[PDB]
Amino acid sequence: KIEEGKLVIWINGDKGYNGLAEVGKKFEKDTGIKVTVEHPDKLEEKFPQVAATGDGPDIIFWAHDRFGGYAQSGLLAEITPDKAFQDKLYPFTWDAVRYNGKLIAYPIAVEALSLIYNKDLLPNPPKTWEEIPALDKELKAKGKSALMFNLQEPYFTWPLIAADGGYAFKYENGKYDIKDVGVDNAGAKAGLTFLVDLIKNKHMNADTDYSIAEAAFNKGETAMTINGPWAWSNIDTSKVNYGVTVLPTFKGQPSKPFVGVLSAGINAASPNKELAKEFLENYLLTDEGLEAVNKDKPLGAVALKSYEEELAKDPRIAATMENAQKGEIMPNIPQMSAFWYAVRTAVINAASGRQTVDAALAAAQTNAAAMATLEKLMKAFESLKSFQQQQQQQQQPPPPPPPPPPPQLPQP
Amino acid sequence: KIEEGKLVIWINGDKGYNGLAEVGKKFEKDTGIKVTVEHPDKLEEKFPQVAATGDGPDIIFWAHDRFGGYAQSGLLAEITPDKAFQDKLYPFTWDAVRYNGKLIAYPIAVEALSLIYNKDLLPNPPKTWEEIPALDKELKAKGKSALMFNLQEPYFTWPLIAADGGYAFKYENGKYDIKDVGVDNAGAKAGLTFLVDLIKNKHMNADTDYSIAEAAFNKGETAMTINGPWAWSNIDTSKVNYGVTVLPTFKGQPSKPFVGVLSAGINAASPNKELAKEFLENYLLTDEGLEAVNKDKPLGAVALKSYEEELAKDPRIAATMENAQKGEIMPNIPQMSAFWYAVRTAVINAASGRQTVDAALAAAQTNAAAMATLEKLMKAFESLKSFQQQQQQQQQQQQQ
Amino acid sequence: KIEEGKLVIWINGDKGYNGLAEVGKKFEKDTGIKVTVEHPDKLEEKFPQVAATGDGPDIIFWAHDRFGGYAQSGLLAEITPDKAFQDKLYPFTWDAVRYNGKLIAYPIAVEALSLIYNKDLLPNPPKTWEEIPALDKELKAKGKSALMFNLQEPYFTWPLIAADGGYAFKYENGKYDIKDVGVDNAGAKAGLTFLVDLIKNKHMNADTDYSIAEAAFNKGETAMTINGPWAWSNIDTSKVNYGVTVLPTFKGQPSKPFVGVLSAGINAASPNKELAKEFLENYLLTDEGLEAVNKDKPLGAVALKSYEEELAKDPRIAATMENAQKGEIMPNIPQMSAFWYAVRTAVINAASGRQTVDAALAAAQTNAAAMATLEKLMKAFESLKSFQQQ
Ligand SMILES: [Ca+2]
Ligand SMILES: [Ca+2]
Ligand SMILES: [Ca+2]
Ligand SMILES: [Ca+2]
Ligand SMILES: [Ca+2]
Ligand SMILES: [Ca+2]
Ligand SMILES: [Zn+2]
Ligand SMILES: [Zn+2]
Ligand SMILES: [Zn+2]
Ligand SMILES: [Zn+2]
Ligand SMILES: [Zn+2]
Ligand SMILES: [Zn+2]
Repeated sequence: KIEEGKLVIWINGDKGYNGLAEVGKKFEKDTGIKVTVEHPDKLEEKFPQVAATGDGPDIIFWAHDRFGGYAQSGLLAEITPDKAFQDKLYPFTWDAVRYNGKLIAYPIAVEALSLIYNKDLLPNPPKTWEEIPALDKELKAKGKSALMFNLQEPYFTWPLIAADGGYAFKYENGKYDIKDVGVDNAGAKAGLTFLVDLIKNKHMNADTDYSIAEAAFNKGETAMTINGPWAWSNIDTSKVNYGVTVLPTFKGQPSKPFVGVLSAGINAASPNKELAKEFLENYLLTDEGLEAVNKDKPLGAVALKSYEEELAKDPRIAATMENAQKGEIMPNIPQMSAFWYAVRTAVINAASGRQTVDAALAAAQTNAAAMATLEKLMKAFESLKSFQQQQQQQQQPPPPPPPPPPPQLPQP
Repeated sequence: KIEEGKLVIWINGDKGYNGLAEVGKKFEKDTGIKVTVEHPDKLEEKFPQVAATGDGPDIIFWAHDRFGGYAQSGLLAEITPDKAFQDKLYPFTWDAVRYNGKLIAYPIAVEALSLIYNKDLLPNPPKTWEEIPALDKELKAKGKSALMFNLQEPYFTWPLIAADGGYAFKYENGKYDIKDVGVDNAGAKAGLTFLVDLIKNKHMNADTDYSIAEAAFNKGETAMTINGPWAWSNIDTSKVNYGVTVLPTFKGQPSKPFVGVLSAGINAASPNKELAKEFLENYLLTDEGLEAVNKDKPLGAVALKSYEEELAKDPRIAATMENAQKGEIMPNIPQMSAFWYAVRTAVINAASGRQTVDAALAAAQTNAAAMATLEKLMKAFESLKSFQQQQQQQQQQQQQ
Repeated sequence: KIEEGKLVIWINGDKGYNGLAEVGKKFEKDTGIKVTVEHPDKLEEKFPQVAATGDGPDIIFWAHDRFGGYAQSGLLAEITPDKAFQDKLYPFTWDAVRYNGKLIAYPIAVEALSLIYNKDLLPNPPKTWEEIPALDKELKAKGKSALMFNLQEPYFTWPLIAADGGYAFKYENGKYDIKDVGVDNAGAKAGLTFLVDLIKNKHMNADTDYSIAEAAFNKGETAMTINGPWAWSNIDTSKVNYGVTVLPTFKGQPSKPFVGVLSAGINAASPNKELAKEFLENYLLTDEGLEAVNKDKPLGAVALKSYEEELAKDPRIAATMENAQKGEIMPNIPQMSAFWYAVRTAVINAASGRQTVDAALAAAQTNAAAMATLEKLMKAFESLKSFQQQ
């Protein structure tokens, strides 16, 4: 059982669930139908469990990439807008919501890293990456630095690498290319080279993590950081005089950061397929639907053009969206996890001297590719161990030289 | 014994081997050549060991699907009939015996599932699936259900899943796009959904199997069942007045049942290749040859067009042919082993509430691909270890 | 080590590093840039350890076959000899030094198996495989056999199996289609059928390894052997009147040896990529350059035309080049190892009578396309669980 004649929605408790419920109210008052919004724990964990017995929420709200696996398990119902409607959203957000060519979620809001500079010690920010070292001569010479951001994690380093032509997978004709990794090429190489050069030239540090990186900007210690929206509130506290903007060009190229997208999926097991659509198209994805949620907890930049323009009047929001256009969507496939991991150790070793640029990046391509094949066999092993006859664990691994065979046979 | 100079044939007990032994006789007149016929045991299991070391029969009769295995391993000789012999048989039986384009065996009998119904409870078969819920009440109102058959096995339940777009792997060119599985499409989805309803609406029981369903039908308890021509003999015995017909359409579409073709192949090792060809092409696949084998043990439909027409005079045989002319030829590849269990699972989850249709069905495809490539890599690794110690124990140790 | 404004070269201990060293002495004269030839142990093992931290020599000498792996690990630089200079080397050698479009090395020398025959027993060697049974029972009449060579290793047997149509992987674009394995076809089937026929008519023995074969020939027991230029020095010592010639044809088709190439590669981490190529293009890959190296030890046949034509005045060397020209350049890809032992097993079972040609030949294909991706999963385990954690 799910509902029937009523809507039950799921959204992460950290979001504007209060503001959303009031749209469910405007909706009960317009159609006479009850909207119950819920905020459970590990819902992104619980969902695939219950949705799979035919249960859970009618609608679900989450970052888009987690949906790849949902839509894969066949958990999301394919959605049905007219062309006239899709024209109301920045068209690239539509890219964030398709799988084997099928649209599977409504895209709510948009996340991306931007460039954050302390307006006090840097009134004008660098328009390109290549200025930053030479500018360090200035700032290091008043006992300050020019830039500091997390180096322990690829998500942060990736906008530079990708800039010159680097890329995860070839998204092309509404479809990803799982052989075409693009992390070995010309652009990724020069990208990671620059990044390592700075850590050799001593413009940066390789044990720079999150705690370490964030602090320094918050204490007017470095002029710039790279980070996304989720970070604002803490700079706000610090009292540090700040601004937010486009990412500096590298080799005349825009930096290409990874875009995450809040999305609204419809449970494939929902009786109320028609109502939910109705709620999302006609009530939520409206200026007052979004302005509503946004009031409870701000959304970053929004998907709806109309409301983006009204919201864009924040220089900080303006940047977030501008960068998010200049960026690449983040893939919702299985393969993505392996990539992350391989590129982590790529940059760890390259920046630690451990390995050269040209070699480590090539390793990530081949080292991360050998895992995608390994990950599906691991799922094949547990399915042949399952039955083969929400706790819940979980023998797990490891494998090696195990079986097994099959059964017997019928006949007569 | 590498055969040599004479013809030895393998084949199975459940077949008319004496009627074939009689074809070995007639042949022996005009060439003088002696055809022995052995009906050994698990000769789908002996043949790959005997013919590993150049031995076994010159020829083997078995179902086509097993031959892709033989054929793959390199065990069967590519055969060469001309244009003119080829048109003696339903061209569709030909794609049943191609491996990577090469014709590789001889087509004999054709096997498909059929609609089997009690003319006494029900005078008239439904051309349609949609109307089965309706029929059930008419019948259950007189202490009788409309339709019962094995729900546990995917091979029985496949035809409705297949009906509207479903397929194991895609065929395009005498070859099988193994990356083109289609149990996730809407067709499969629709068909599975429909069956699942029939179960939840108590028009059917999920614990229904071959035993129960064959029995219920044979005790005049359910107006209909789905079975193949193997079970015809029990229904005669039941003294139930049965008839057999084409399977019901779904969404206007014919049911798509898995086809099996009885097939004869030539040991890639056989010294007697020219011999065997003349025997089958000129003595067996003649109206009289099949007759003999059939008069011994019946064959169901046969690929030989002209004796096939004489057999359609039995209405039951006529519909086995109709059911199969519309069916999905059963694949002979490795990823078929895989595909069965994945579907066996999905269908059972879907029938039990365990999972939803879209889900249960959006797994097998992923599980089969992973289960197949798992099967192909683990047993090659096992064959690597097997012949590694078989070449070191008696060969490397032999020196002791 | 690691380098910086001077050159350092590695090349295996058993080669003309002295000639090579004395080219350094010439180069250093017109430049003032010191070259250093070192030949450390297991250098094909160590180089990928140290090229991987931005270290090792500036330039590396080893057979093209191991360079696949280096380039694939991003370890060597791309090389850009202009079109005029590629023209100086035999065109087909350039194929041995290309990896996914990229030119990754300079060919030097060429190696391949050849027919070595005893002149005293065999004034004139056969052009044909098929007449060897004739030849053998002509010879068994004087207690001598026609041919003995290494049957336990595919490298030696392949040239026959390949002769009528076999191939490892398909090549037709500086790229090796690895789903296209050609060990399952008519050519190779028959090519194996014949070899196996020889063995079961006693016209040849099943257990013939390398030594048995070297001995048999080196003590004039057998008229012919198949071997490469490495065997030569011992048939000098064995004092046998001997000839190195073209391999016999089969079903009218050139026998197809596997071709190996000594190649010179630049560390992608090398700070002197310019000099490196100036050295190689203007000092080493010149008559005098090779002449010198070739003097310390013979290179065999050489990838450079002009000086190749000088060495081809020696019939043995010329026959190496012609066999080389009719053979299969060796795949440098990873699926090549997987190729090897599978064909090693195919033969050993077909030749043992344990399996038919067709069964064994098809079984190798299952192993070739399975052990190749199993090695990819091997790297997915070790080089991940180790450096990953932990
Ligand atoms: Ca609840
Ligand atoms: Ca087994
Ligand atoms: Ca069955
Ligand atoms: Ca017998
Ligand atoms: Ca008749
Ligand atoms: Ca040194
Ligand atoms: Zn909560
Ligand atoms: Zn600097
Ligand atoms: Zn307003
Ligand atoms: Zn009903
Ligand atoms: Zn040494
Ligand atoms: Zn003979």
